[PDB]
Amino acid sequence: GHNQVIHQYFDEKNTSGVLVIQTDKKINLYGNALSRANTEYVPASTFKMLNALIGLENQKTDINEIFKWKGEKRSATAWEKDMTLGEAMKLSAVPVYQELARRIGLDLMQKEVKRIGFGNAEIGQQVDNFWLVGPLKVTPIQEVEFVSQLAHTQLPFSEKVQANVKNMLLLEESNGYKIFGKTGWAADIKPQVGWLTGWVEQPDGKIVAFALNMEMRSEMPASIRNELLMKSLKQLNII
Ligand SMILES: *C(=O)[C@H]([C@@H](C)O)[C@H]1C[C@@H](SCC/N=C/N)C(C(=O)O)=N1
Repeated sequence: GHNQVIHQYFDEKNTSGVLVIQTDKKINLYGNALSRANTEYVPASTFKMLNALIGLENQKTDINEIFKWKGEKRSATAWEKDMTLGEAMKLSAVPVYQELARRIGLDLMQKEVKRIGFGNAEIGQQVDNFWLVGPLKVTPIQEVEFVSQLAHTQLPFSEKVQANVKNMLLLEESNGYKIFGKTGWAADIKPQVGWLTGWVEQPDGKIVAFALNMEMRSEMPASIRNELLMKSLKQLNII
């Protein structure tokens, strides 16, 4: 696991990005734009995690509620179905989480966000878009620390709420490993920012968190972040 082979994976996708890795409060940067690790970006679909936690803890919803699709045209055609808060996490279904956000309410949402101390902790005034176009911005280091506390069940929420949000985030379960995470893509700011923040539950239960953050372009496949990460964690010998 050399910090150079990982520069070339990023050199080669013609992007600019950083991979933050945390292993029990020790943090390392990999990639080819390590200055991104201290830069504030909008969270995007990654804030869904803190939204779910805030919504469940405050009983504005539950893991069994079905969100009804009331007919309107949506940005992706898989989002056009009734679905649970968990299935909306998998699909990054923004309408579901905007409905949750409006139940929470601006006052409650600002209070929770400030208490947790997520990013700049600014949510401004539109309770249903602040993670997508600001004013909320967070750095990739701050992200990997949040997602680290969530894997270790050390966030300021009930034990059962964190477990619930954790179970919404499984991505690949091969070789006795488990990779949890949540993708993101702010395709509406210049330049576009792509996220991938999660952790690896190694077979012995040791927990290694990651926040991949890269500038995006409209032609890249969704699975470019998956591809970059899965092959980076292979290099550092985490899988
Ligand atoms: C979440 O962050 C995305 C956004 C609508 O909030 C949703 C949708 C895709 S992004 C597709 C747009 N650009 C594609 N070239 C997505 C994701 O997988 O990141 N989540």
